[PDB]
Amino acid sequence: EDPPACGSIVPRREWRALASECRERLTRPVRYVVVSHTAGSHCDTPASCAQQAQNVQSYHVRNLGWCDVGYNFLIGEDGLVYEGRGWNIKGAHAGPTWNPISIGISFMGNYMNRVPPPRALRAAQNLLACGVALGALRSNYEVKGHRDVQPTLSPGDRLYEIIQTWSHYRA
Amino acid sequence: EDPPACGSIVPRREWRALASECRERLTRPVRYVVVSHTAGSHCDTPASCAQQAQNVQSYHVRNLGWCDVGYNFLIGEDGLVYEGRGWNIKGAHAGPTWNPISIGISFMGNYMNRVPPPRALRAAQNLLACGVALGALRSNYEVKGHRDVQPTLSPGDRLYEIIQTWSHYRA
Amino acid sequence: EDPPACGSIVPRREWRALASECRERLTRPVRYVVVSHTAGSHCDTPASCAQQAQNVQSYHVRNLGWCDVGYNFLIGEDGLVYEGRGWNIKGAHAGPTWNPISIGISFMGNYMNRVPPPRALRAAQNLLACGVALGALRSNYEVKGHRDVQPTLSPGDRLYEIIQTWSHYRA
Amino acid sequence: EDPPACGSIVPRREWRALASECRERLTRPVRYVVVSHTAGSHCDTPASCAQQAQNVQSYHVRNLGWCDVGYNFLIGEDGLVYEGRGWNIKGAHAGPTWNPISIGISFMGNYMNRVPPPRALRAAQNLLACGVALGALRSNYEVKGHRDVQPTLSPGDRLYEIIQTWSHYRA
Ligand SMILES: CCCCCCCCCCCCCCCCCC(=O)O
Repeated sequence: EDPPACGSIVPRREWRALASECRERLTRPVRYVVVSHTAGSHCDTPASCAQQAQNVQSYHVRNLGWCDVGYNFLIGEDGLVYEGRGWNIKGAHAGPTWNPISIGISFMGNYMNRVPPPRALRAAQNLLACGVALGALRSNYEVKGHRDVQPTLSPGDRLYEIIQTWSHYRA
Repeated sequence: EDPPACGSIVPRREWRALASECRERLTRPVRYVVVSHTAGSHCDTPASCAQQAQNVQSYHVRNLGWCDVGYNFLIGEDGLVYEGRGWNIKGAHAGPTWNPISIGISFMGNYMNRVPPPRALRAAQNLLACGVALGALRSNYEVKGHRDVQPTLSPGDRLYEIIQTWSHYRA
Repeated sequence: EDPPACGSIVPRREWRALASECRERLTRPVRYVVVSHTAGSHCDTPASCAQQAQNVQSYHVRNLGWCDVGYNFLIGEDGLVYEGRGWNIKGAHAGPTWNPISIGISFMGNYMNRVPPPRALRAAQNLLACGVALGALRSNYEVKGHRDVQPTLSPGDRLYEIIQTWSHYRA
Repeated sequence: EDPPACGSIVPRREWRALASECRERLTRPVRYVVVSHTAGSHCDTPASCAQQAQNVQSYHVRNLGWCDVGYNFLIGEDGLVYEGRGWNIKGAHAGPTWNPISIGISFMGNYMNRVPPPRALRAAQNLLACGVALGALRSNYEVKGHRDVQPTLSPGDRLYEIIQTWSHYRA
């Protein structure tokens, strides 16, 4: 409840995910959200994004031998969320301490030198309130930048700068 | 016991490192070597590299609350090697899979667009040879890029292209 | 040209096993390994363990109606691995979710209040390393207690405790 | 991912070996393997074959004044490999020509009028492949029977005929 919805996420089958092999569960309501980037190419259409989400997965599963793409959800510059490991499965995105207690969402692109467009930002915002509404995320969830829990440049200077201002951001 | 056997590393205390509190050990002889870059700025004097080593440790220890700098050794463009957690102590540089069974060496800089100078490449090779000589690494140890084991651009394209040519490189 | 190498196993006919009727194949390479005990009488002679294997197979096939012994491999305290369904055929040891995606090995005996002697531990670990060598296991494979994937005391408190220390264990 | 040793060798300490005193290093990769019998009592349980290694070692050490058991490894009718001098400590099993250029393995019992069990033979073949894998034995290695290289009836007639069928055997 409320039955109304969450909605507007591209399902795995629809971007043609390879089947996941992951079996580890997050405990809902999940306290933490970690915001990463692909550091990769971005994509501004559902056709390229679905392909991009695909490439990201191919890296993690094929090259790295992982169970599935590492993130719970991915965000496109086309303004749409891509189902990754989803609300219920532990991602592989922020280390053995943050993985079991957070949702990892990754913007598809390199935001060291670019700001992700407004619609990508809206998509992430709506995805998170989506999560609250479902009970997947605590009403007072905390948003962390990837670099805050792991040594890395992601989510990129520009993007890290933007999230730092979000309501649910925590030092 | 007679002096003839490798060495010349800038010791922790010399670069002024904070006391490590990491207790977790590796098992010699170690099979795997993971090459990373700091992804931040670079330095080309013992002056600046000692300082920079300090910065990287500060971030991992002060910001991330880690027991020590995540790397086992750092490589400066001054051509010197900076003692991180060293041969014996499990670091935090490539995930719960690679960390207990590798030695993480990080070049201080960003090699997406730039190559480390010869003296930096020699410092790192020579270090490895020294690790073999000591029985800290296997005689047939394997080198991998960060990006071969974790999803990241590290250790930067240019540097990645070089480690790939190494005698001990195995993707 | 044979398949190399790897490890030593007591064949089906050597422990006088009934012919298997199982046909459903596992998809190589397998990501998971599940460790159980049989909660059966234990054994410490080659002869006494071949006998126990027959008893366990006998229970599975005659009373449970399975196509063969449920386990892929069994372990005796005699230090020997007994071949069950083997690397290629799906076992019945861990519920319909895990059976299609795992290798189940089972230590013959009850491990609530006993330890398996070091030789059984060695065989089990070598069996696994050799599953990897063959490409029947993945290199980044993961071992799980039976109790981690089903509500059961299996593989016994003592032995569960033991297998938590393994390189490859993921809860 | 993962330690430690192939061929599931019973370590010297587990059979209660008196401490070794040998020091002559063997020059791996070793070209020859030499197969013998002990001409001693045989044994069929890991307990009786511990005792028997012990009995052989004691003869060599206490009686013959040797630094350690003559054999690099011993093979039991229990089906296990008993560590003697190992891969790098040059053995005393085949005399001044063969000791420095072969690895010597001995089956525990007399094999003039009987054969060792299939598991005993499996364990040796395993052991050998575990040797090549370690770069202890060279890939293209030759196997000789004790008699091919020394005036003795060892390894026993029945055991001799079997090893002549080994892919790697050379008269
Ligand atoms: C292929 C997976 C490697 C796992 C090695 C564990 C089992 C021991 C070896 C059996 C197959 C690979 C041989 C190399 C093992 C060397 C380990 C060591 O020296 O400590």
